[PDB]
Amino acid sequence: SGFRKMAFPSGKVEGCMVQVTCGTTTLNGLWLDDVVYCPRHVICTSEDMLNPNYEDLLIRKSNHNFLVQAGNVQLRVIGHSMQNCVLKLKVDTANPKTPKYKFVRIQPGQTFSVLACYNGSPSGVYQCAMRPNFTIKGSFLNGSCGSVGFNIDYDCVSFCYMHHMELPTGVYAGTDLEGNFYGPFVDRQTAQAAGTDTTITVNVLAWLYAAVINGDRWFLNRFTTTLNDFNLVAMKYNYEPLTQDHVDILGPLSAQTGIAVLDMCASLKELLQNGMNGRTILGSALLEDEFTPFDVVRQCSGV
Amino acid sequence: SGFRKMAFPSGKVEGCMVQVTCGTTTLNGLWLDDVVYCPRHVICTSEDMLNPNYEDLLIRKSNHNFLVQAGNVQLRVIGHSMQNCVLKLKVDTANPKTPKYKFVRIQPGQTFSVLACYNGSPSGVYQCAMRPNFTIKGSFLNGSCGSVGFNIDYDCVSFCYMHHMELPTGVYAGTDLEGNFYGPFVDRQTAQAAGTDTTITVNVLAWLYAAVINGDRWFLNRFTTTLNDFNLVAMKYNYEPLTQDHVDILGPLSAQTGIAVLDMCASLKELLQNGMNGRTILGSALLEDEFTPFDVVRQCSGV
Ligand SMILES: *C(=N)[C@H](C[C@@H]1CCNC1=O)NC(=O)[C@@H]1[C@H]2[C@@H](CN1C(=O)[C@@H](NC(=O)C(F)(F)F)C(C)(C)C)C2(C)C
Ligand SMILES: *C(=N)[C@H](C[C@@H]1CCNC1=O)NC(=O)[C@@H]1[C@H]2[C@@H](CN1C(=O)[C@@H](NC(=O)C(F)(F)F)C(C)(C)C)C2(C)C
Repeated sequence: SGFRKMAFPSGKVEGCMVQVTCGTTTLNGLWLDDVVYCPRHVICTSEDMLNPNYEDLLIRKSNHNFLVQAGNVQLRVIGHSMQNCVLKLKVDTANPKTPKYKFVRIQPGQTFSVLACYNGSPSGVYQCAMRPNFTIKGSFLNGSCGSVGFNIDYDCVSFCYMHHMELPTGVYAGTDLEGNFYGPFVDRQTAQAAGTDTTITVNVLAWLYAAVINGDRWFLNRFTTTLNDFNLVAMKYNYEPLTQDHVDILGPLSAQTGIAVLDMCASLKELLQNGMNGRTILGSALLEDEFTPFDVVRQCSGV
Repeated sequence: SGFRKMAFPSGKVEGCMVQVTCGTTTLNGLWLDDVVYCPRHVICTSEDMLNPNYEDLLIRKSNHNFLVQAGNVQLRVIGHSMQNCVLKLKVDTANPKTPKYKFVRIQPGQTFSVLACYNGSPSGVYQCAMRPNFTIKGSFLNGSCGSVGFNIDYDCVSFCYMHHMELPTGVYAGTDLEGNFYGPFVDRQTAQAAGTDTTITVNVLAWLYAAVINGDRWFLNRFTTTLNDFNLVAMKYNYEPLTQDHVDILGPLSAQTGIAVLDMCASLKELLQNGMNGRTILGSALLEDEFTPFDVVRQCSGV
C-alpha cells in the first residue's frame, strides 16, 4: 500500500518540445510532423497584450519573422495559419520523433499529465485536473507559455491542453490544440473571472475507493443512502451532483472492494457533515478530488 | 502563483528501462552502457524469499538462465556479478540511449524523481523523498521491482535509488546502484522494523518560504526566536533538529523573501503549537516536508 499523485512518462512528449521566438516574446511550442503549435500571443509585445487585434498584428508578420529552435536545430518556417488562439507553423522538416498522437478536448473532472517547459526545454512534469470551471491549479511561471498536457494511451499521446495564461488568483487557463479555450477566457490581459469552482464528486469517491484498497478504512460508515439524499447534501458543500453514469464508472471499484457506491456516498455524506476531525486519509487531511476512477484503476491494478 | 509536487522529465530514463526474467520471477532492470542492473532477488522463487542464500542460489545460475528484454530486443548476457543486493549483467550491446550519468547515494531529506515500471515498461513518474528512517511512502505494486529514482542535473542523470521491497506498513526500501540498502534492511521476507520517522524540518521551512512567495502568508507571526528555543520545541513534535547548515541552505530564501530564517522558525513554532485550525497553506492542510530548499528554488525561479 501507498498511493501518490503520478504522471505519465514524458519522454514521448519531450521529443516534441521546441522554442518559438518572434521578436521580444519567446515561448514553447509543440512540433508534430511538419507543423509547430503554440499560443498565438507570441506575436505580441507586452504592450499589445493589453488589448490585441490578433489579425492586424499577425498581418504584419512573415514566416521569416519567426525563429523556431529545437535544442540547436533551426527550422525554416514556410507557412503560418492562426487557428483561434493557437498559431500553426509549417516547417521544412517533419519531426523525426513524432509519436502516434491525437488531439482531444477533455471534460471537467478529467486529469492529464503536464510537461512544463522554459524556452523549448522540459524542466518538469506533473499530473493535474481540469476544474469544473475550466481552470487548473498547477505551477507555471513566465516562459512556461506553450507547455502542454496530455494523456498516454499505451502507445498514443492524446494531447488535450496547451497553456496560455495565468489568472490573478494563481490558476491557469489555456486551449485544446485546435486553439479553443477551455472555459470563458480570452488571450488578453484584462480582469477575467475564474467563476465558482465545485468539487469533482465522482473523483472523491474514486479516491475513497483507493483508500479502502490501501488499508485506510476508518471512515467506513454504519449507514447507507439513496442518490437524491446525497446529491441534496452535495449541493450545500459545492459538490457536483452524481449521475447514474458516475455510478457506472465507479462500478469497477464497487466490484473490487465489494462496496456498493451508495454505501460510500453515505460514508462521504458523514465526512462532509462531520469534517475529518484531525485524522488523515491516505496521509492527506482533506478530500482529494483530482484522481479519476480511471486513474485509481490504472494504479490499483498495474498498467 | 500555484505550486505542486513536480518530477523531473523522465524521457532520459525511459531509454534505460529493460525487463529481466530468470525463471518464474521477472522484474525491471536498468541498462546502462553494456551493463544491466537489477535487484538480486530475481534469482529467487517466492519460496527462497523466506530466507535466501544469495550465493548458493546464484551459484546454480549461468548467463543463459537470464532473459533480458528491451521492448522486443534481446540481449545476450555474457557475465554476471552480484554486488551486494544488486545484480550486474554484462551484455553484447551497449545501450545506444545511455545518457550522461553518475551513481550517487543521497541523504535523508533529499528528494528525487521515480519512474515506476512493470515488466520493462514505464507506467508512471512521481517525485518523492528519502525519509529520515531511510524509507519512502510512494506507490509500488508487484512488478515495479527494479524501478529507479534519480535526479537530473541539466544533462546528467544522477541515479540514487533502485526499488527492492515493501514493508508491512506500505512504505518502501531499496538500494543505491552499488546495491547497498538505504537503511537497516535486507532482501528477505521477514518481519523488519521501519523505525520511528521524523519530519524533515529544513524542507518544511522551505515549503513555507514557497508559500509566502505564492501569496499564502496568513501564518506570518508577530514574533521571532533563537535556534535552541525552536529546536527544543522541534524535539517534542518529532522534527529533525536544525543545524547552521540548514540555515545557510535556506539563506537564498531569506534573501528572496527578505525574511530571516528564525522569523520563519518562529512562525513554525506557533503553527506547531497552535495547529492549523482548519485553514489551508498552499491548499494542503498539513505541513508538507518533501520539498527541499533546492526544490523550492528550482520552481521559484525557472530552471
Ligand atoms: C506565460 N507563461 C504567461 C502566463 C503566466 C505569467 C506568470 N505565470 C504564468 O504562467 N502568459 C501571459 O503573460 C498571460 C497571457 C495574457 C496575460 N497573461 C497573464 O498570465 C496575466 N493574466 C491575465 O491577463 C488574465 F487574463 F488571465 F487575467 C497576468 C496578469 C500576468 C497574471 C497574455 C500575455 C496573452
Ligand atoms: C516487488 N516490487 C516487491 C515489492 C512489493 C510487493 C507489493 N508491492 C511492492 O512494491 N518485492 C518483494 O516481493 C519484496 C522483496 C522481499 C519481500 N518483499 C516484500 O515487499 C514483502 N516485504 C517484506 O518481506 C519486508 F521485509 F519488507 F517486510 C511483502 C510481505 C510482500 C510486503 C522480496 C521478495 C525479496
